[PDB]
Amino acid sequence: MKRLETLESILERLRMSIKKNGLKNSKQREEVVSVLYRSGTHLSPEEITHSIRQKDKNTSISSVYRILNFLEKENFISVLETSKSGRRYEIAAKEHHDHIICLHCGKIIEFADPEIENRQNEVVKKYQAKLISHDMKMFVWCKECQES
Amino acid sequence: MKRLETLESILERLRMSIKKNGNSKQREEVVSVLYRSGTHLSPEEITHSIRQKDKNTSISSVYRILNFLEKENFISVLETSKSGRRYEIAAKEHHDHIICLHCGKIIEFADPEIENRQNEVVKKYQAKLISHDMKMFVWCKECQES
Amino acid sequence: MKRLETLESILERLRMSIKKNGLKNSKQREEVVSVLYRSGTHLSPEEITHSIRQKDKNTSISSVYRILNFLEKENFISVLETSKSGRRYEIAAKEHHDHIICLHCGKIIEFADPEIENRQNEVVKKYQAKLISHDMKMFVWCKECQES
Amino acid sequence: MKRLETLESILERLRMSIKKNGLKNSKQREEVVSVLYRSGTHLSPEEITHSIRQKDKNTSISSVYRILNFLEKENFISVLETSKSGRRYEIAAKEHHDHIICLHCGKIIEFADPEIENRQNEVVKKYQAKLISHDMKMFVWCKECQESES
Ligand SMILES: [Zn+2]
Ligand SMILES: [Zn+2]
Ligand SMILES: [Zn+2]
Ligand SMILES: [Zn+2]
Ligand SMILES: [Zn+2]
Ligand SMILES: [Zn+2]
Ligand SMILES: [Zn+2]
Ligand SMILES: [Zn+2]
Ligand SMILES: [Zn+2]
Ligand SMILES: [Zn+2]
Ligand SMILES: [Zn+2]
Ligand SMILES: [Zn+2]
Repeated sequence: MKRLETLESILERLRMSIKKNGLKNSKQREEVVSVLYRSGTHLSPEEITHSIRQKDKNTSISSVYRILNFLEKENFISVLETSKSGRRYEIAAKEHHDHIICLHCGKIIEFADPEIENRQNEVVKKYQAKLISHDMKMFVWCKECQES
Repeated sequence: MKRLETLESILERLRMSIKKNGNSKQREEVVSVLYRSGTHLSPEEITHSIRQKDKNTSISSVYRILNFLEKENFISVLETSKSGRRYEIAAKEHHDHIICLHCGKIIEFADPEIENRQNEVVKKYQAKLISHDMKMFVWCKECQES
Repeated sequence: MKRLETLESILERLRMSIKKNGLKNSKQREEVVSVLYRSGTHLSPEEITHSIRQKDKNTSISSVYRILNFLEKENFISVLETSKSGRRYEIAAKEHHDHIICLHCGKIIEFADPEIENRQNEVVKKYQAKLISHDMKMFVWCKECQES
Repeated sequence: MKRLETLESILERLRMSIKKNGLKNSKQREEVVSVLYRSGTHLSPEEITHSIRQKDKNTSISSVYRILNFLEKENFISVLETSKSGRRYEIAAKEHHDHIICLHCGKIIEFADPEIENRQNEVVKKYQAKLISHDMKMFVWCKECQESES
């Protein structure tokens, strides 16, 4: 895996933010962040709650949302909207990429296409604008869901 | 002021839907407001327009309408942190959006080469492209000028 | 009072956001927004909680923290750091102002001095930078804590 | 690199503060101070760790945070916090200044404007209050980020 920051560094920043805000449940906040860091992959709140529940039965999805919102707000993690509410999360410390999203099964495929990246800048420059960031997702039926 | 469809045709279809699903007038007015508009409108502005003819209309009733219309594909939503939620008539040719991070200005575009390349890219995964959503966030020409 | 947005509009946006975040449907959460909106001061969570407990006597200050943290992330309210630990909150839909904060009593005085606002721009111009926003706090001993 | 005090003087005050607090001298803690003293910018804990690891590779960032927390609470260093730049640190032995921060590239520009400083005094005088301290940050698009690439 390629990450833009170390987990240790992320944890120290998290711990500082936690102390700063006087937040409780340091243990689970750290767990959620570590699960995403190690996965690289895009997980649903349900899959995250499932993941950390294995260690502590006290875990509720409501608590996880408070965690994911905290983590999202502090830019520790990134959120992907897959539906009207369907959402998935990944560690924020990854190289830029866009998303192919299978409507059927939910599979996420990362991509970064040089031609699209370049053309986007070209379009914007036609307006003498400066490209800061972009949000681009393609919704598909994946090859496996088509064979199904 | 182009559309893929006349307002009357859209309203025909609308009057169909409000029966299949179970204030047909106010729905039609909201659609009409958006159809006549050349911009993407917030719930607040839509409400304001409606209030001109129907004073004391609550924004909450407009939201309920917008949610139904969006659900049934009569209108589409553009949502960013900077600009909030804005709506437009669905009966327009496909386009994507540029949004200024500073002033919130929205610029519409549709680049044949980008659309083509998106199709080439998905073929690499032997997936079938159903739809996409593309937003570019920028500093616009006017915001950059001293 | 002067508000840049109606309470009903804010509440509709909140409800939209509740759904999108896939969160609970909360009266107390709308209650907190309402208290801050209607108030002409900057409130502590203790003050907000005292307001909330008029109806729900069992209300914990922890539930209030949880609400505040969500509203601030969604930009419905603004947080002012009065101390390393001290937090105060206000509705986001108010015209720009900066803060005078008494170190001894905690009194908050809003101000917007046209000269200060202009000088800030003049300063950034010296560096050929464009001013986007600013955060200015002045900590003082108010006239009443002085005389007393 | 205008400093209010020699590095050596600061490190001796540090030694005295360490003994007073019942702590143990460490070269690493002195190295954090020295890195910051030597720096012409504002450094993140990560960057400080990078520098320290040039001499001791197996240094942990948790140890640097602990050091930073002590140094800052005892006023050997100052911290600047923004969402955009996160927490960044500098040696405390510098003339008073406020901060400009670029929202795009995170660059920090220091400034000290006598007229602004005087105007703040005038303003609090309007309320018959006594100014004690202030925190002033301006967020900008800096000159370099505004440059067109076309
Ligand atoms: Zn991209
Ligand atoms: Zn699939
Ligand atoms: Zn991703
Ligand atoms: Zn497109
Ligand atoms: Zn603009
Ligand atoms: Zn549009
Ligand atoms: Zn101001
Ligand atoms: Zn006072
Ligand atoms: Zn205020
Ligand atoms: Zn100053
Ligand atoms: Zn910059
Ligand atoms: Zn500084």
